[PDB]
Amino acid sequence: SHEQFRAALQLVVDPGDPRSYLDNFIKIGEGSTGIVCIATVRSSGKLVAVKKMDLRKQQRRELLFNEVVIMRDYQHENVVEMYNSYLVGDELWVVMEFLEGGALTDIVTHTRMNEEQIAAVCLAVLQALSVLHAQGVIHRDIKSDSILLTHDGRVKLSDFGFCAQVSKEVPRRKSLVGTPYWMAPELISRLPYGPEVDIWSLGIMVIEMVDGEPPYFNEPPLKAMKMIRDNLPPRLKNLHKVSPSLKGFLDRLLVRDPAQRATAAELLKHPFLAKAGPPASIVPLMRQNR
Ligand SMILES: CCn1c(=O)c(-c2ccc(Cl)cc2Cl)cc2cnc(Nc3ccc(N4CCNCC4)c(F)c3)nc21
Repeated sequence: SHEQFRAALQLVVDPGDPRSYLDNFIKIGEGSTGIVCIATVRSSGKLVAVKKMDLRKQQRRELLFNEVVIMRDYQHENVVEMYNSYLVGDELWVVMEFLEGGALTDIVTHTRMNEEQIAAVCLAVLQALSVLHAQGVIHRDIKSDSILLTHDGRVKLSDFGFCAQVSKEVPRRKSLVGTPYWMAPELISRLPYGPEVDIWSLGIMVIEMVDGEPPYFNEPPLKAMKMIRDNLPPRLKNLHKVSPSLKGFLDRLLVRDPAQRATAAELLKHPFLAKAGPPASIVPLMRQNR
């Protein structure tokens, strides 16, 4: 049953105990699939992040493979770097880069962002999504919560628990996964869907950065989901705070027809993204700076 998973892991993971070089573990967080900790590296004095998870008590064990097997070795400035993974008892530990700035979701709830800062975030996420989409990877869970910030103000994509690899021969997936408010129409349709569901989800994230919340966030998840499927492209509640430039950009992401919805490739050219400021424009927005 479970020790078949254990055995496959032992192919992948680096062997040996990461306690041979890691200590002063401290809990950051948790999102059901495991606990997450900060730990110090003895040899060098640096901090890392460590996701730990017991193999037996995982329920969508399938997904546990997807982060490790996909995320292992993708080189990208705007993606969260995995260092190693280890088998430690009946537990998988994954060691990652530690982003000091935390999630963007902390920022969008408390403050409102200007367009320079919005453009930067979008730029970073589109750079990363273009490559991931250039190698078959649909993230399938884009939202402010899965964006992390360095102290420099750099933006990196993470939280690949739900990602899926896709190819020339089977170019779509069926599986109903994601966060409701952020899921595309076709995904709730139970239709086959491609790497464009990232783009809709991104659009919903822009509405997060401008409004503070996504559409229908008052509703229950089941209500909101028919609403996104059935009804029109949702709209910015604060349309008046927003450029015609950004408004255009946004109208090319929230296309309900998937066919004519735009692409990381395409969107990387748009005039909206030339407003993007450097990493330093983002710093002030953080909790140490607020
Ligand atoms: C659970 C978050 N998390 C991960 O899950 C992972 C991760 C994801 C998938 C895998 Cl396979 C392994 C890991 Cl290791 C990496 C990670 C790296 N850096 C950070 N930085 C960080 C800094 C401060 C805060 N907060 C400030 C204010 N209030 C809430 C606490 C914060 F939420 C986050 N978080 C990561």
